[PDB]
Amino acid sequence: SSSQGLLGYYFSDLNFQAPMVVTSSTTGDLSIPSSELENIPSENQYFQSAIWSGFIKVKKSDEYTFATSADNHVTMWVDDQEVINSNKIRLEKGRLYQIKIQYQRENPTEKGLDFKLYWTDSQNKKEVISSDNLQLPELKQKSSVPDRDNDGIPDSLEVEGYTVDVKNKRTFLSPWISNIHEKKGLTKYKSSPEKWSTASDPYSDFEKVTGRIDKNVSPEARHPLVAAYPIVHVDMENIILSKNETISKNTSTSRTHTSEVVSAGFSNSNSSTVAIDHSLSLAGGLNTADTARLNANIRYVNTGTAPIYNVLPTTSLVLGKNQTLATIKAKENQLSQILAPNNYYPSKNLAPIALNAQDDFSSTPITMNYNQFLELEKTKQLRLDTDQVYGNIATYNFENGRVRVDTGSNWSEVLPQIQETTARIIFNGKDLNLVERRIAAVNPSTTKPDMTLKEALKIAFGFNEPNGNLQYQGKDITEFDFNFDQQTSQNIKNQLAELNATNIYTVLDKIKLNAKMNILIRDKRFHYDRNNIAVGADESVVKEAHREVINSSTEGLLLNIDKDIRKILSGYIVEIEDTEGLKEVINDRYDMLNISSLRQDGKTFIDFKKYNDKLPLYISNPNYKVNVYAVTKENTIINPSENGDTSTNGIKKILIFSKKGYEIG
Ligand SMILES: [Ca+2]
Ligand SMILES: [Ca+2]
Repeated sequence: SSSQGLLGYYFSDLNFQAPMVVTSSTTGDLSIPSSELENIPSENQYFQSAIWSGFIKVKKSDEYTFATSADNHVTMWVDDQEVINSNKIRLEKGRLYQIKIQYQRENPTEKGLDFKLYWTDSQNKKEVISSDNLQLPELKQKSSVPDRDNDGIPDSLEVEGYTVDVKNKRTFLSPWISNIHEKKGLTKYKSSPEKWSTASDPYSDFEKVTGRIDKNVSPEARHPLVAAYPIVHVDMENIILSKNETISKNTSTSRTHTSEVVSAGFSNSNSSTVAIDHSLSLAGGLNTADTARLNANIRYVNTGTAPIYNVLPTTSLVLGKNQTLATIKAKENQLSQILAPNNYYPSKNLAPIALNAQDDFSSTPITMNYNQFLELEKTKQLRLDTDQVYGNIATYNFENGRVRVDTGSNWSEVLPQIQETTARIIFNGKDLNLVERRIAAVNPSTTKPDMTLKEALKIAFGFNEPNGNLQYQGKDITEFDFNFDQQTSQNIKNQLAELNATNIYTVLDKIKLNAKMNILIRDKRFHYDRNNIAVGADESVVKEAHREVINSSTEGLLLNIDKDIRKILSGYIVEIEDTEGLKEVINDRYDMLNISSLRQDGKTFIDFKKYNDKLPLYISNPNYKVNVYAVTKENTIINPSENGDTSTNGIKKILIFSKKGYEIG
């Protein structure tokens, strides 16, 4: 508990107008050595005034006399009862007494401040007040030292710009100073002087930048304009079907975002889609009055910016458009760990959660009638709808200076405000998964910081401009498309008009965000479905992606393929073409295309043996060709056609390799 003591404001001017340093002292020693004033301009290092605030707490009732290093330039009050300008004052045990210390000094010939706070009890024991008796003011939001929102940062600094510099034992909040601060690698902040939390979340602007916050809040959300909140969906890893009173397959799940009509949506609901493996795992009985049972392994996923402690959200497992087959619930207050941002529950190094645990004989079975099982087979897809019922928030406590789960703070009270006051940006550049972030933005309809689209991209997703050109990890911003909801689209379209700009990438630094916008940014190389899941890529892109052939034989192809490309590929078709042009498909079945696998070295191996009776391809003549085709997710057939055809005939495939027997060797 290091944020113990009084909160001090140090001004360079004589009448509390130019805040230079805002920081806390641990004990009665309120001194700031010039040694730690490096980032402050030489002249402003001469503090002409200062104000301290907090509370005093005594373990045993008694009468005290307060004094300071310079009683002549000070005015202190205890409970608004003026003590210095100095008589004894009684303080009962178990009571917090508010302190306010004022200090003015016109003639600083010295830099920094040497100023201590003392007190003497009834016996004549005089000593600098200990950390044990001091505590910061309750800088929490108010019911319905210029600090309109009570977060602790002066209104002027929030509006003008400020930064924080961690000294050896303290963190100094200071106004932004370009020449000094920029080249020191410090971040310039600007927050609303009217909002305790500028992004409307449970942590204040001061708590965020000063580090008086949950260790699990994402680094980017420690910025007062970036919202810190959980975002959870369920990830099904595998499933097993059985006849009620066996089909065991791997599943791929993707968090989703539904577009309307082409145009991103307004939904702030969680949901994921599961695709069950359609390929043979082994090889290969139900009637109209049987029932099948479903079990599966799952993990909760937090892709947001704040953790969860005592309530996992509820989820509906859905078949088709709206046939709920189960309601998945976790036990409130019985979590075995927290669900951290950019993390899982349970953690990936631990076993996943079974819907019906081997343990639990009393778990509700997930049942399907005969028609349902047919529907599931027909689609081989499931949906997981999850509510936004998170629990209590681990908040910072000024009394003890520790972060703890607060039973009085609840996410449900927070989410609506965050959603109404910020701009949403969903970006998939990291690994093609949809990642959502919310940035504080003004309701067009004079307090909040203006926010440009470029800056949002920088503080929320970590984009940068090494030469003034915005990029996300070496990838130019033009490699990503911008999609908006209808309203936002017209808004942006209008902004362009006033700028006489016809292109967005050209004026990103000048497009301003407003609260309630919905912006979707996706990698341009891929095909997306209505859920915004990457389901394909142009033939040209795919062909190009298979150019790096490290090896080829009658046994298989070894290649280097982009991780994002491999994600949109469902399978490969192997074929031998004779000198006549006639073909022979080796793995001639819609469920036998699962011949690719990633190696430890990250190289892809396409296995010719798998579906060739574990024997290497037999190329009767070296003038014969081996063609290998790639099938993408969106073109994947998962059942026999409607007659009964199970061949690869009719499958939209992309030629990605073709060489003669002698070229392959
Ligand atoms: Ca403030
Ligand atoms: Ca504020």
